[PDB]
Amino acid sequence: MSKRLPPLNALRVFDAAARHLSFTRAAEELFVTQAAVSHQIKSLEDFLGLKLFRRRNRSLLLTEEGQSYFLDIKEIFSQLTEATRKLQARSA
DNA sequence: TGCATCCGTGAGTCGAGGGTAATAAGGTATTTGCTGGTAGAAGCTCAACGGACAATTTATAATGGCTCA
Repeated sequence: MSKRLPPLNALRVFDAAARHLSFTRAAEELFVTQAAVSHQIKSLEDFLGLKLFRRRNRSLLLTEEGQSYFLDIKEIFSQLTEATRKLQARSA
């Protein structure tokens, strides 16, 4: 069974969506456009089947459907960036 | 002109078992000839690496809606 992992892009914008509280401001930190955020939520939804946020006026709140899947994203990028540091540091 | 004398001929499809034997010497030395064995060519063959192209992703461009005070 081929292990269909989540896309390499939807995960990082998902962490900055909660911190920045705004989707437009979530794109300036990742030097991308705001339209790229909505492109990747659907592809990752194929595995989840749960909606990631609940709409609020001029605000972004947390829903339990996507909340379970927040807790298994923020540690992936932490260690891989650490991983980049280790080879780079030992190379020097 | 008569005499032995020699030389081919004398059917054919079919079946079954189907092949045997009187006998003969030992040396020497030299020479030839093959046969596996073991090393060289040589001849692949699987396993890693370098250099163009296209199905698939992504992000970039708008576009048109869903929301409170």
